[PDB]
Amino acid sequence: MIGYQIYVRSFRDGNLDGVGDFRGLKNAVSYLKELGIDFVWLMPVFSSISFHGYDVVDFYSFKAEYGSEREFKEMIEAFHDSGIKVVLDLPIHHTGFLHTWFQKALKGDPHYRDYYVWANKETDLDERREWDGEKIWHPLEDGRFYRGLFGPFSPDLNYDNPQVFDEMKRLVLHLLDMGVDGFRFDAAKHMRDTIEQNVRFWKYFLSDLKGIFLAEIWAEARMVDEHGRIFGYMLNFDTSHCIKEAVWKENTRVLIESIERAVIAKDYLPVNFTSNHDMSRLASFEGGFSKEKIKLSISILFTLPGVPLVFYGDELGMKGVYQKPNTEVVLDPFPWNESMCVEGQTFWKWPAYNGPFSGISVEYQKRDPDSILSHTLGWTRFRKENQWIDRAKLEFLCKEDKFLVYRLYDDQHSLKVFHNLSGEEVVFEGVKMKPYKTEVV
Amino acid sequence: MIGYQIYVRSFRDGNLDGVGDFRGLKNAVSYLKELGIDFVWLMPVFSSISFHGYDVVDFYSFKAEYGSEREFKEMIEAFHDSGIKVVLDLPIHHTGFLHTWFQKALKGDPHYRDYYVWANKETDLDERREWDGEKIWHPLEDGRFYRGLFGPFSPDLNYDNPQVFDEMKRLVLHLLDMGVDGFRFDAAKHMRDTIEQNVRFWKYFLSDLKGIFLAEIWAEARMVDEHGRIFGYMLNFDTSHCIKEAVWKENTRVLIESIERAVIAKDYLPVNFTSNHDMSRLASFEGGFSKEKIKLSISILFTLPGVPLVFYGDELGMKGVYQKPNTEVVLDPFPWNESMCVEGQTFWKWPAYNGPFSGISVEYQKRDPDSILSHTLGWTRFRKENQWIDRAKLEFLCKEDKFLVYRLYDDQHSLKVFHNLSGEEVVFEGVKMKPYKTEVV
Ligand SMILES: [Ca+2]
Ligand SMILES: [Ca+2]
Repeated sequence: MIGYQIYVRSFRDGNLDGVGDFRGLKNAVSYLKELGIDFVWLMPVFSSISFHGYDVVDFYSFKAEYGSEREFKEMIEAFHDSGIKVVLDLPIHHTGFLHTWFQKALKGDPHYRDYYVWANKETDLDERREWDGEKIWHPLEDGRFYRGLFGPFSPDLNYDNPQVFDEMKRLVLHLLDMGVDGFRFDAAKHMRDTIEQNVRFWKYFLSDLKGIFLAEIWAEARMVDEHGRIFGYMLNFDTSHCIKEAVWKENTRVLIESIERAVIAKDYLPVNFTSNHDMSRLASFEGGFSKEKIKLSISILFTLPGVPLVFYGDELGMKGVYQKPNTEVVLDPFPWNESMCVEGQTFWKWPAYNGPFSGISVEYQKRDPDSILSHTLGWTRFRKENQWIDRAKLEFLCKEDKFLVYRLYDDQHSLKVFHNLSGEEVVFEGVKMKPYKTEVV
Repeated sequence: MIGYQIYVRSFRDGNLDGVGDFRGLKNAVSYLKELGIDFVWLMPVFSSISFHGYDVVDFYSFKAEYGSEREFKEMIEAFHDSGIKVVLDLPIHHTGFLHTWFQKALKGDPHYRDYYVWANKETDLDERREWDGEKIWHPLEDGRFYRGLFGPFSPDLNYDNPQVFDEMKRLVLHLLDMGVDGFRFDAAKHMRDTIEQNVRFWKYFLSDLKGIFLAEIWAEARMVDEHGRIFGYMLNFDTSHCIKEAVWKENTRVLIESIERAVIAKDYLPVNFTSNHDMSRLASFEGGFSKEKIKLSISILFTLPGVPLVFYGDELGMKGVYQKPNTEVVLDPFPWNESMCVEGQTFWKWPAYNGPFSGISVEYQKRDPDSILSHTLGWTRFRKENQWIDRAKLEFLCKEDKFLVYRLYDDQHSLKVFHNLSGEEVVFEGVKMKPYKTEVV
């Protein structure tokens, strides 16, 4: 299984407005199929007034700029025709400020009032998030306070209430019923107030369902495992980050620890990624880094157990240094040709880091065998031809500062992988480990 | 008659996706009527892949993100129901690279090759455009060169060809058939190679049609009046700049000579505007300026003969320093409320110069009789009650370096206007105008 995360507005336009949509996506299947993609993770495709859409105003309708429900269902059908699955990003931890549910709660509707979380006489009005450390309780003029982790505009949904659970499970069956193959549950860790209640919530929620369920759950261990049994796929921020740091620090230490910590003997498939929308792009890691280092990052990613995932554009080495609040700097328009002018090209804004004639268009890289695209296509074809690696066991054979060597195997296979994070050959078991290269035997 | 220019994507969202569309536009009729607007000028609503849409790929189809023809017509009808006219930006001067006609030309299609302008053995390949002073001739791999006033991707159509004339003459009818009240032709001065020919063109093209035809013809008040008798409206780029220049220096020299040059004694209506998509916002004029000066410019705009036009958001003091190639910097989302979170609100990217809670939203300024909006509303109410002014005569009653006094009048109406451009109080006939203030009598 190989995954590909897409920001729909910046990928492929299918109606000629320069704005990515459902029809364009439909037409990029040849490309996805060539890059060896099994499934696609689609960032929020529902009604939301933000360019990213993580604050949904109605899960029962899609972002008009992307197309109609009828156009959406036709796209699902075309992907399945070519053997690709569609996984939607489902932000049900909270809603948007403008969702009809929250609006009725504000106007006092008792039914909906309990759909959200309000401050009690014994509520710590000063409680803050982990990261941001910014507040989580928000005031209304009439003296009330509602809880909103991700901000005062993204009010928290109350899962202690059976009504809400029901409302949302009805939505998942509906989309499943529609052909959707699975979901990326955004903020899966904060569904309940305590972690023990959280594991049970997900147990009941996903209980009778089948599909690809992805989640971000940071408890670093033992809970990640508790959750992982239930989801089956867990976003690996640990190793995803570590692969890049080691390559950058040219030192196996972190990568080795991370593998033994987050990759080995799991009762679920960990999902390792080049990068995502909440951070800088693989090519812009630590002040960005060289073509040969980007490449090596991908080599390691595709020679490790679990499911490899590429953020759209990373296969081209697209640039992007994460920044707030204008987080669209990492969501630049995906370039099909150098002039960035061809049927299907998107240009909804001027690019932040990847402008035209930069030698990074798909068209352009397809031709230079030395390109990151040409390289990625190599490892992705390899991986496609070796599905067993997803759940293969890892055996270390060489843990040196400058280089690493391990063995993948299961009952009917075994492959030896060689990673050289430094610049100058070195021989292992008769094999020549070139500078900044990966070798399999 | 008051005009208003809108960048649809940034004005109002009527389908809850945060993108301006034809439906939102229909829902903004209450505001426009309340702001005193007569006709709206809509930036390009045709298919094109650019966020601005000046390089069209099909004039017979609308920008998908804006909506369907079903919804475009619903908007035309609604505006008309409130007595507001709809004028559409019509870039028929050229087409985009991706337009069907050009693709066929590129293939040497007999018929379509002559739809465009191809270089000669007797053509100056290094020829340049006045303004920025750049090449109008663009190369092709196979030795060919086509002419493109606005670049390699905005190929020039050839109006020497009767077919191109007919082709476009029909589009015009097609649009007028839909209830469209007029067009704004860009680069209207470059329709034919010689200005004696251009005039001939427009005379014939517009000859048998009726409607509001806006144009920019920089023959610097010379040939300018010949085209003015034909369109009936002339974008007075001249005085529009001099108002701002003057306010900025607090010296009435440029405004008086400008008024004498463009507004006085013309056989057509000069349209005086706050700004447009091609320059910095009024409020960001030359380092930009204070609430006081922004208010004066407006005051001066609404007290001159001709037709006053506001670029969407200028009635609020929206900031925007023009620059390339990301010309979207002056197209910031129109702020309906401080949080920029209210149904109808657009938020397709993070504001470049007008982020949330900056005290310039319609909602915030509406309850403040000292705001720019309240000021503008006052001038639109006045201008609404004094039609006669558009075609009125103005004679100077006083000219000083720091202030200015003139009289607007016609056979049955007379009004004295006193403007003060300096930071200190000034007097004229037992009447002192406080700094930056205006008073009519
Ligand atoms: Ca589109
Ligand atoms: Ca919209």
